[PDB]
Amino acid sequence: SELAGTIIDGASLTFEVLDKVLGELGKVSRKIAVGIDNESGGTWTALNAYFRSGTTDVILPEVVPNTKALLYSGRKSSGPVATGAVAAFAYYMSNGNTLGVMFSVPFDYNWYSNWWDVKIYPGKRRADQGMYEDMYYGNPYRGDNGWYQKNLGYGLRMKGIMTSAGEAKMQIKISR
Repeated sequence: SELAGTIIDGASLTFEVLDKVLGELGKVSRKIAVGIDNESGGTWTALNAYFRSGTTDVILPEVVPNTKALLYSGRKSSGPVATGAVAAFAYYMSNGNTLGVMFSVPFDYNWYSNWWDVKIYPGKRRADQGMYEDMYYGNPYRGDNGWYQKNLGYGLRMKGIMTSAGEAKMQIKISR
């Protein structure tokens, strides 16, 4: 039972599916369910991922169809006691770029903030701690409730939603 519900059309795969799946598939005490919607224009082929706290089995599917959404799972490092949910992954676009998604959920939110960003490298690029922390400081977003995001280069726009509720979900959809 991994925190991967369904990957059906984004019209059905929404924030609500992420809130519910945490209770349905709920691996350990602190669980992470995110919902990215691929509408950038092309099938997303998995290349590589980098998990530091959200340590899981599988998150990068072989190929993802466009105009649709997907789910990610992750559970803590030690299991019962550890950091909330921290990981970064990347997706190969058929247009000739690499969508590098970044997500960080600490545990001492009382002091340390939880910045989150998304960029698209101009070619086949990995996701590692250097590239994570190098772009982390670039978009100081803690997940403002409602719908909050940044504009992307190359003529693109990604849309996202998170909240400071502590154990909240993460949903990001590309909207041209």
